[PDB]
Amino acid sequence: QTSAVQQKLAALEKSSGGRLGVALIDTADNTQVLYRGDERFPMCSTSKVMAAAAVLKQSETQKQLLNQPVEIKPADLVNYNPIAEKHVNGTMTLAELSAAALQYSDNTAMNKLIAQLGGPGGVTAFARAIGDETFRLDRTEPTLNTAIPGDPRDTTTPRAMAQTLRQLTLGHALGETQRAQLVTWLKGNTTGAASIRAGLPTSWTVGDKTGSGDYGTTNDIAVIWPQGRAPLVLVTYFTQPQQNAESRRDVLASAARIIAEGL
Ligand SMILES: O=C(Nc1cccc(-c2nnn[nH]2)c1)c1cc(-n2cccn2)cc(C(F)(F)F)c1
Ligand SMILES: O=C(Nc1cccc(-c2nnn[nH]2)c1)c1cc(-n2cccn2)cc(C(F)(F)F)c1
Repeated sequence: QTSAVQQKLAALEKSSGGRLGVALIDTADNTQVLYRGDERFPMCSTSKVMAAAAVLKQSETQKQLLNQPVEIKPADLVNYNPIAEKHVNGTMTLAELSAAALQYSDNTAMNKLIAQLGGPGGVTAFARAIGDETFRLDRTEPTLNTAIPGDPRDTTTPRAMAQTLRQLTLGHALGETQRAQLVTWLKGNTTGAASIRAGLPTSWTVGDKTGSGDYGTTNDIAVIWPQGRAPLVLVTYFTQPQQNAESRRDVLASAARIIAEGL
């Protein structure tokens, strides 16, 4: 069956020229709305949530882990390092790296999280341990954002990412304090006001992680507390066939607006 919401999302997609993937979980009734929900999309920096969450899980058996220093050397800086470049020839704690990766989208900070987990496969191993059989992280920053059509590397599906984000932020994949920490970090994101948030009523509260890359890839994953109802989890992924395409945060906002109007 195709719903009215799905027809609206298909119209939005057709007007955009690209490929749009949406998954909503409404935690009041556990129902789901999907559009291309089982197709693969490049995650880009939305993968930083899984990396930070994997380090939070390690912290549950090491009370001092988030205070642990990690060396930032000049050779470690990559292509987008707004926080890490202030700490070159110094250190950042795993908490500081997590906050930088999530709230500022710092790519050097992400690379330190991946290294703490033993490489991209250590992030995938955590995803499997929390029931996500779809997520895969194959590369470090910045090349995990190449976003080449048909490339399986560094991809997931909307359905899988929405289920995982629900389990991490609202369910019991993390201990209570760690889940609260992840929620606090997401709610303090600096990069999201033009993406999912821009399609939602202003009274609703959002925590989110954005991503973008080549092929005009533009992504956002969010946990949403709407006024007067239980939380929603929403993933909006978008990628374009035209390699030099501009990113389209407004398409993510428009998908969120359609979803909100359908509730
Ligand atoms: O910094 C970024 N992108 C980046 C960084 C370094 C190199 C290149 C690149 N390499 N080759 N060509 N461009 C691109 C970047 C982009 C966006 N964004 C643009 C459109 C939609 N979202 C948002 C953010 C932020 F959320 F963090 F704020 C960072
Ligand atoms: O690293 C990147 N982008 C980035 C960096 C930091 C934060 C964010 C972000 N966060 N939230 N939204 N965007 C995005 C990035 C971007 C591009 N690119 C090419 C055309 C447009 N883009 C290519 C590459 C790669 F060639 F190396 F693969 C990496």
